[PDB]
Amino acid sequence: TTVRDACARTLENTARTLHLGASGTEFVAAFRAMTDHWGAARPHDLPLSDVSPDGSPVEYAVDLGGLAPALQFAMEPLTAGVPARDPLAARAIMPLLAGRYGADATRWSALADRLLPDDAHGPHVSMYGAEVRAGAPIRFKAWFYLNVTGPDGAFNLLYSALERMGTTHLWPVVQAHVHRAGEDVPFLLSLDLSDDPAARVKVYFRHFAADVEEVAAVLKAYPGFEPGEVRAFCKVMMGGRRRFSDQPAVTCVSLLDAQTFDRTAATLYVPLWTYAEHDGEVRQRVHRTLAAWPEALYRYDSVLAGIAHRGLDAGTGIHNYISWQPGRTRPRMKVYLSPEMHDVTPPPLGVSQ
Ligand SMILES: N[C@@H](Cc1c[nH]c2ccccc12)C(=O)O
Repeated sequence: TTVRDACARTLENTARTLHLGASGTEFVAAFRAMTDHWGAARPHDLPLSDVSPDGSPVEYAVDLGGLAPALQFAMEPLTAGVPARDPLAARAIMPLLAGRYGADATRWSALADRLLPDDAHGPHVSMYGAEVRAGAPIRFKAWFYLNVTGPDGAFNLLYSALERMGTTHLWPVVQAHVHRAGEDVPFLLSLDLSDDPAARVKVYFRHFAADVEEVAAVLKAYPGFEPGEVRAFCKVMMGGRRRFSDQPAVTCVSLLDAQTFDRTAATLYVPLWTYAEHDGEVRQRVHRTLAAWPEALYRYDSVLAGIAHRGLDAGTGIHNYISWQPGRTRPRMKVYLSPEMHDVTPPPLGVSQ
């Protein structure tokens, strides 16, 4: 079975489980269009991907709280038998989306010569993805790697991206997000490939060797990130650990000209495959953190069952991340899951890194 056919089946089943209706059908078609370029590749025919830590080139993400269900995937453009840092596939997928779906390429085009270079220093140069909510149009996204000119270039490359978008006046937002210089580091730049006012430019940061208190101190700048609640969530999802000792915590911030009190300015991502014995333990932690919301846990259990393909206690690697954002009355959480086309229990930073 090709990678594209196997993941399309899982994605369609997940959409059906979520009752996405016709929106789900269109979403599967978009996934197939974006992964056509993988060709006839089976899993071993593609280079190891950064998308999931086991090297799988797809990640599924499910909103757990939303009244209307909302499904997302991320993937890596890859050429069968070519190293992942080769930029051909990433350069081809933007015009594909622009032409087939009207996706906005104007920010992408302002950046692509710098962020998708011929000879990238890092092993990966892009991810792309899509998100759909029932009854609403699909929204596409691109992620660029801020290490493509070398790890020590991440801030300079980000700043140069703001130069090209005319948004250097937003640098103070980046600067303020860094609390521990050298350990709070930007590593991805994401573009919503839409031309409307809701479209966001987001910077993702790693927080290396961070205590839960330091992660909460980063996030308290943003509306609704009460530090006590952030610390408690991290601790539950870490099984009581207080420090991100190997795999870094991740945050992202939207770069905006003003505060936004819909509480969409920032997100917390807790990595799940290095701080537990196996995915059964992770599932128990999810049941603990979402105890107050049985509808969310029923949705989570159902989606996990459609994506896992072995006993949860065999190792880690099915759960990649859980994300957390404050809401009006309750937190907004999503789970990020791997199809595990390769080996159980990936190492910190993933097999490709
Ligand atoms: N797997 C990569 C990229 C990635 C995929 N999904 C993510 C969600 C959040 C942060 C990063 C990612 C990483 O952990 O860095």
